[PDB]
Amino acid sequence: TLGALEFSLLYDQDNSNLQCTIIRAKGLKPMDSNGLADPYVKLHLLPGASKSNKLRTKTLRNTRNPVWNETLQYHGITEEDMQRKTLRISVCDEDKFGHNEFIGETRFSLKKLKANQRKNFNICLERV
Repeated sequence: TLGALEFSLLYDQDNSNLQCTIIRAKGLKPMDSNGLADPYVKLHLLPGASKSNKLRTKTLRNTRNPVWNETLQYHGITEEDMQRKTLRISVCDEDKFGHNEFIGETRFSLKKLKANQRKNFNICLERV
């Protein structure tokens, strides 16, 4: 009931570069009545340094069907990272004061990605 998220991953191994295209979400669930339908996506590689392991898309405005159409790139990602790490993808709505309400997430173990082979996803969000 939470929403569907479309995204694409490509590990450009020769350039130590993980490109995460956050495409669109469909049907994100209305939550807080005092919240805003201003969705963004947060990426977190786990486990990880904090800071350096987080990337965020643009925040869009007044939509339950956002199209970010945005590529976030983690540089310096090696085969050791690909073996050890999980990409967590969380969709949040920004509120009136800049804080946020979590809608849902998905995770992908980077082990399962083949170097240089783009993988496309259309998943339903879950709360963990």
